[PDB]
Amino acid sequence: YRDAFAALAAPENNSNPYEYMRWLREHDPVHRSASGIFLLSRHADIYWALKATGDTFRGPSAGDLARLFPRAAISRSLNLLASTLAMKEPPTHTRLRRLISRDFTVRQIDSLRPSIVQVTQTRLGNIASSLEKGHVVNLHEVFSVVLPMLIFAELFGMTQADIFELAASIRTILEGLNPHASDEQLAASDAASLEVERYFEGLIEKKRREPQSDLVSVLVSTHDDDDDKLSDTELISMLWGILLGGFATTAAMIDHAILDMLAFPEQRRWLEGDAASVKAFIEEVLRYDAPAMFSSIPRIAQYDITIGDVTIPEGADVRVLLASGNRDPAAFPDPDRFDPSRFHGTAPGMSTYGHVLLSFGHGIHFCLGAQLARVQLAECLPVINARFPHLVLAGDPVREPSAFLRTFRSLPVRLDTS
Ligand code: HEM
Ligand SMILES: C=C1C[C@@]23CC[C@H]4[C@@](C)(CCC[C@@]4(C)C(=O)O)[C@@H]2CC[C@@H]1C3
Repeated sequence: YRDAFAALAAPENNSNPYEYMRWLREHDPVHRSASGIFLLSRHADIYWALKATGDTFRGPSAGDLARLFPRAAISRSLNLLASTLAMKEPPTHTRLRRLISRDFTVRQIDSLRPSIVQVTQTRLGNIASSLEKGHVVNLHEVFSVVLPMLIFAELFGMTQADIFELAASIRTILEGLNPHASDEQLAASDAASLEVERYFEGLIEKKRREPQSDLVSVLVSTHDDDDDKLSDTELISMLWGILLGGFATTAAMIDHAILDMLAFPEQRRWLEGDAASVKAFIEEVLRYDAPAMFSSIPRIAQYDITIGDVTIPEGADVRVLLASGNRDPAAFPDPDRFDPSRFHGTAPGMSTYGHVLLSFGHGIHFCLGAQLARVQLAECLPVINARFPHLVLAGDPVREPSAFLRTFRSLPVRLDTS
């Protein structure tokens, strides 16, 4: 193909991109795309680049943005991205993360468990009704996206109406946030972000009118109290960005977890065990299918960086192929074997041999929602396993095409009565 970004976006590799990634890792581990964007596919390089973000790598400066992203000036989505905390280093990053971190702590995620349980039981009850009638159910549409959408809305300060009203817009924006995005895709993303901006403009007034115990209300109060703690552009970027991160990747992990259950029935037993056993299954789900193969966030080299025979020049945009690092045999031996024991009894995300899964990133931009995602999976997956021992696929799952995300359009299932 033209470059690795073209290969990953190609239909031929949409079903199982990991053979291409194995090819890339083995033949061009420090890949230089046609546009000059680099892509690291080895776990060791990826881990280094993530951990070294702060000095060796930084988010784009104003100069970098104009140089590397000449459209950013006429792209609503790129300009919104430029002011998210994922593009920043301390002290700016510290200030912005400090404003949102409380809502995502272990303690605050615990407070969401009653809602997670109630949504899980409510939706699975309706789903069990249809399945028992012999119906085919699109589990992605009626559960996988529904649970994280509703839980995120409660945390964030959105009504259930708003989040369903924007799911379509959110997914079109997401697809525009990658180098290979077509002019058509980026235009639609820009239009959808103005819509999202329109919604938040209204939501902002509502939460200024009636503050409540949600994230949007605290950001607005922090901004309204003092926009040098959170500027106008930082506020809208934060609202936009957290919405983009708030459920799509979590739903993808629920989808992939269900497929793992069906594909590896001998490993479903892990979901019947104690908390540590359930968590271990979910960590292996996260290693096996990172929902973002690489991250939309650019990392700009602050030095000329020589890696083996390849030199990344100062100022170059470097991306990290998280999904390839997760299946890099140097970090995870026999990497295509699905085995929850890799993460059983260890620190979250850490293998028994001391190698981290990369699906949540690492370093200063380590995923803020990691506990939120893990806990939703930990609550719902054992209930799904116990309720449908005879779940089977009813046709092939339909993936949503994308250059970098691993989401689904459908996960059709039925009950096997035999
Ligand atoms: C399975 C689910 C999820 C996955 C796989 C995932 C993935 C990631 C990745 C790879 C990064 C690092 C990006 C980079 O360093 O270039 C990240 C950061 C982040 N994620 Fe998650 N995410 C998930 C769920 C969530 C949720 C539910 C939220 C809710 C708000 C969220 C919010 C964020 C934020 C705000 C950051 C930026 C943190 C910072 O820059 O300090 N994510 N995520
Ligand atoms: C506030 C924010 C939430 C954030 C988390 C990470 C997430 C994005 C970048 C959207 C695309 C997928 C993913 C996983 C990525 O890193 O590619 C999202 C939007 C902007 C920033 C970073």
